[PDB]
Amino acid sequence: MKVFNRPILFDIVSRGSPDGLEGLLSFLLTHKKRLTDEEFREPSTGKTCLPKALLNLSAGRNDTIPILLDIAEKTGNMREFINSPFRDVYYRGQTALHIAIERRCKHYVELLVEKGADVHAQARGRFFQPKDEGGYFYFGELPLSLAACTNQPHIVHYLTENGHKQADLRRQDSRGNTVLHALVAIADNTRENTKFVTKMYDLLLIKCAKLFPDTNLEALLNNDGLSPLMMAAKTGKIGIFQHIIRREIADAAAH
Ligand SMILES: O=P(O)(O)O[C@@H]1[C@H](O)[C@H](O)[C@@H](OP(=O)(O)O)[C@H](OP(=O)(O)O)[C@H]1O
Repeated sequence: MKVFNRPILFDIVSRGSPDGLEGLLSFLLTHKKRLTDEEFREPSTGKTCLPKALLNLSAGRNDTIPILLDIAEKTGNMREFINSPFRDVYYRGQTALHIAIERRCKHYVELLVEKGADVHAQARGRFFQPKDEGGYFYFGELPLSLAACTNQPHIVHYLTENGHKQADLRRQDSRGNTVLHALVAIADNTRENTKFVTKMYDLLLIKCAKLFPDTNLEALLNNDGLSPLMMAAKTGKIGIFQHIIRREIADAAAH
């Protein structure tokens, strides 16, 4: 019947036309193909049509997204489809969830986590000099650390509190950095930055203590052997450094 290939699929998805996907499920089942197959991924990056959809929004929406996820499910492919990684010059291991978070799409984030997105997928930075030139924007690799570092408390709440699959607040990336180290990494000592970073830091610190009363999140060490406080001191992050100190002092005064 209707025939689908990569340029056709990507045309439909980049325009955001749900009607264009009529016939695709039947096509995939009849020809024994999957949306993760090489023929339906961008050769240069590894993107399936899912990242393509998320990068092509109209008023924040692309109605092919729910349809593609359903098609992936019905072809026994849902997990692989959702979590299929891609790369560019800056990161490898990027997933659809990273895109949905970076584009601030709360609804798509929920949809993807509900249908089995890897809440701990790591977008690892790429470098081209012999010592990491830091050409990429570092946010701690993980979806939770991305949400935190981009000032999205609702997504932070969702990712840690949802009933399907929760991001672990204690998680560490490839540098050994927890979300707290990541917040320190992105701190730049400007007023609005210092304001959201300290608020996010405390929200996560308190939430960790509540869930794991035995556990002090700001005690966990990165691979340099540094706590967030000490990383902050070493890297000149004055505003967050000072806030952690006053908070530590206030916390002892409480008891
Ligand atoms: O400074 P705060 O207190 O952290 O407030 C956040 C700020 O307004 C963000 O710009 C916003 O993201 P949007 O631009 O997408 O609205 C976020 O919404 P969120 O919590 O729903 O992620 C707010 O929480």
